[PDB]
Amino acid sequence: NLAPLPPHVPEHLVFDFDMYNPSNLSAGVQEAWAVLQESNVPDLVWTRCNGGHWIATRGQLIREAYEDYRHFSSECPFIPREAGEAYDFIPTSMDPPEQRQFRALANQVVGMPVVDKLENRIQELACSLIESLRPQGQCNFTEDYAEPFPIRIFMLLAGLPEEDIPHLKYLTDQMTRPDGSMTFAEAKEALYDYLIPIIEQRRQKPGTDAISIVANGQVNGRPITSDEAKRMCGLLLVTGLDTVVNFLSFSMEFLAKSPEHRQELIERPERIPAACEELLRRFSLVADGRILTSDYEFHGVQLKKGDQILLPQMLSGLDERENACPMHVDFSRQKVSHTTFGHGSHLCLGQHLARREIIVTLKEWLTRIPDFSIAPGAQIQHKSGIVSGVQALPLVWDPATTKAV
Ligand code: HEM
Ligand SMILES: CC1(C)[C@@H]2CC[C@@]1(C)C(=O)C2
Ligand SMILES: [K+]
Repeated sequence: NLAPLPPHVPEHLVFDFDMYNPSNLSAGVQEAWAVLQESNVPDLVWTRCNGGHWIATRGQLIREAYEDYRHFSSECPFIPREAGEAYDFIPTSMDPPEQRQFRALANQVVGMPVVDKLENRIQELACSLIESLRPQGQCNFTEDYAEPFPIRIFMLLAGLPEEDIPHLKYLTDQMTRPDGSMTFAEAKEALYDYLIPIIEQRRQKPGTDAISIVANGQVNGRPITSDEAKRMCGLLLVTGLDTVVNFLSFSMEFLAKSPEHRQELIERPERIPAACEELLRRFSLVADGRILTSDYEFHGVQLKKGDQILLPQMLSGLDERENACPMHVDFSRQKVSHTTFGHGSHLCLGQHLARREIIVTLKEWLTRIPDFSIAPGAQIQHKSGIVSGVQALPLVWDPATTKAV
């Protein structure tokens, strides 16, 4: 329902948007959120949904807030408030200066140097997965590629058994798009229940995997603690199992519906990197936020200490103030403005791995299956939350138009 309106919030700024079930979801999740950018909606609004919280609707305010960590703290980054309070992953739940020291360590397992260590396996997996599907002329993209590709790469990197994916994927989804069976706190507890023993084992008998590296790592010259390691590894699981997985489906859904855009990349493959960037803007999918550390007047609005504010990374690039004709996909768009990977000191550290997985997927897919479409009569459904996604994506194609490599 709707939580009572705090006395410091003026009635004209109330817009009851539900980030976990937006009213215009049928038109597409990005379109659902874009309602916040209509001519009749203020730059900053208050929603009584999910306990009550502010929402910045424009790239300008979103960027500004992510830059000002003194006023907008990451200590409580998720909505509902109970989820934000329970959230303690590292380095995301910390503000500078303390946060910085952990970014260096994290970068050792998800940064550019880790992309080169797995460059070959990434290539091989994408090709093998796609070739296996090619002759079928059909597939359920979400489960047949979107999930297995990024997830298997992560599990390999982290040295975890593939048979554990179903369980880990369930827990992760409860922290971003809960089905109601588990509170964030419960999902977090379960994730740690899984990680604690593995961290202890890899600290006594270190390995070359991501978990061993973090567990036996150093932060600004001193040994990382078991607790810190646990909180960092938790974030790695979540980013490994619920980020690229969702973005790939949005991208393929669009490509299946746009023969002209597929054609463009087939005739001009060198434009794939640029197309990846434009797709990251058009189909941005993350939305978390911060908590006010004190009373603060922001753009004429009085924010009270403790107030939660959602700063949708998704909205910056969809904002027409940032990009003309924002809902249109233009691979030749001049300045692709967006905050899909975040903004401020918490800028995504795994963006190099993400882009590689995306670019490799587009290249190797169009190479083998250049002509495909959404299954006849199929109605694609999306889902909204901290990270948005696609429920299912049935694709079809004529095997005769495919090429085996
Ligand atoms: C398209 C895929 C991805 C998107 C859209 C994405 C987006 C983001 C965003 C929005 C943030 C900042 C959140 C905040 O400020 O509270 C972030 C942080 C982070 N991401 Fe990504 N991410 C993606 C993939 C990944 C992957 C694959 C990894 C790991 C290999 C990863 C690792 C991280 C880490 C470690 C942080 C936390 C950095 C910090 O808090 O200092 N991300 N990501
Ligand atoms: C908001 C995010 C996308 C960012 C990385 C995974 C995520 C869900 C977090 O908890 C941090
Ligand atoms: K917290």
